[PDB]
Amino acid sequence: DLPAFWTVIPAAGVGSRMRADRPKQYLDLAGRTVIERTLDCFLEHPMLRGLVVCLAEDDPYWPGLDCAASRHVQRAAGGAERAGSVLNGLLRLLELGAQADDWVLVHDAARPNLTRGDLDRLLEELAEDPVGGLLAVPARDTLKRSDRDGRVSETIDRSVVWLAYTPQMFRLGALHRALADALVAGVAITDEASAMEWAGYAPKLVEGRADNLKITTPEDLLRLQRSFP
Amino acid sequence: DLPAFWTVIPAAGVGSRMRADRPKQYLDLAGRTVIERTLDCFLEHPMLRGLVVCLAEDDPYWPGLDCAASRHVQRAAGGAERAGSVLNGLLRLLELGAQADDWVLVHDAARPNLTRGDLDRLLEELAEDPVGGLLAVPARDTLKRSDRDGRVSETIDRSVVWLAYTPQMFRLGALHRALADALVAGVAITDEASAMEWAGYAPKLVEGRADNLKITTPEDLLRLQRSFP
Ligand SMILES: COC(=O)C[C@H]1c2cccnc2C(=O)N1C
Ligand SMILES: COC(=O)C[C@H]1c2cccnc2C(=O)N1C
Repeated sequence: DLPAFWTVIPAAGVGSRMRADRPKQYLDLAGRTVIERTLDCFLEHPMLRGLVVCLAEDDPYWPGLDCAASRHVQRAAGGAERAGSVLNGLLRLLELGAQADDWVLVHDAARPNLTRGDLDRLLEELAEDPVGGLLAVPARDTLKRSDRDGRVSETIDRSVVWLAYTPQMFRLGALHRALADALVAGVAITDEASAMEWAGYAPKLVEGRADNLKITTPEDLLRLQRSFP
Repeated sequence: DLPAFWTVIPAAGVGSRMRADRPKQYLDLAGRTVIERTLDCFLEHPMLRGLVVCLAEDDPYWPGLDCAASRHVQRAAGGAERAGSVLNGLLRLLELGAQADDWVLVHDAARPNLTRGDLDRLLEELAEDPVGGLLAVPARDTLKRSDRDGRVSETIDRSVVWLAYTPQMFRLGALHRALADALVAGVAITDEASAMEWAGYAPKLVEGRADNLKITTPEDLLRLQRSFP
């Protein structure tokens, strides 16, 4: 009994001009764009109520993709920052019949290697949580704290340190209020969990796979080019 | 005026039996083993006084490599843990004429992408430092601290968090005493910097390139397979 959920993929900030240095979400990953493979991670899930991609209105790459003509993929307008784009995605879900108590998953457009196991694991562990949570991976590299002169002040106990991944799973109404209030407050919002944390909540960490990586350099594609199929 | 230095490559812990799942230092990286490309990062440096690789006495892969028959590559016996193997490397340097005040660089055998720029940068910034230091990279992923129930207690300020890389550069005599004393003390030694930290010193962080990665999975090879030449 996995819970029903909506999905928001923030994918705005793309200029109106096509560039040789393409946005990472439109790079080729074994014959398909990154973002097309990212949507593949959700679109077939039986509990998906609907998916919204947040895009710049003048995105020049999106209208060429198959998913741009799919009724299973809704569209929302990008914001001034990622939080505002996520916010617009929430508003789009509200037009599509979403309820304040419905679960929403926000996921990076450049994380195309999300396995069904991780997705279902996140869904089952948080289904009856009062706030929600996020996929995350234990820190494996040795972590040093820097003093003001650039010298090691301490080696951080990485046994309690987790790298924050996506999807991040929260209730629609609460995430809507956290994001909206944190924006007007001037909070430096990174991910959705950072907004819930500012609003006073403690998101649950759900352990995922480390190879659910975000494509931040074209070099990161090379790690994934043998991961499909 | 870059300082003269010795190099220690800890590369022991290899069983006597060849295995299909080879040690990472013996995997192929564009036609050469990882460790052969790692040695390439130091062997031609004009200020290198000598290089010691720490190896299991019964290492079945090493005698097949070109560098196993190179007079420019010295050999030391592996220890019970990495620290002990590094320690044995220091003892080998002392037999080769090394002085207590000589700089020593310890580097991971599975970091074959160390560029000459990083190496020279480390050498010039620490040449007149009282203790030494290490290459390191700023943390770029969002970092969450976990409470005892697996919920986020805080988002760590990653502006002060650095991932510890190699080489790590310290004086021979001091590193010898730190490692020896920390072993008998029972300290959980990770890298050489962790031993200097326990001995009371604050290593200087020197910023390096992020793609000086350690090969921990065969997937990590894919990121580097286009990096040579
Ligand atoms: C430089 O591009 C980004 O940072 C992308 C980011 C962004 C910026 C501004 C508005 N919306 C967004 C959005 O959805 N993102 C995923
Ligand atoms: C599982 O292999 C390792 O952890 C490798 C490690 C090690 C272990 C035991 C003794 N010496 C060493 C050494 O030099 N290392 C680099």
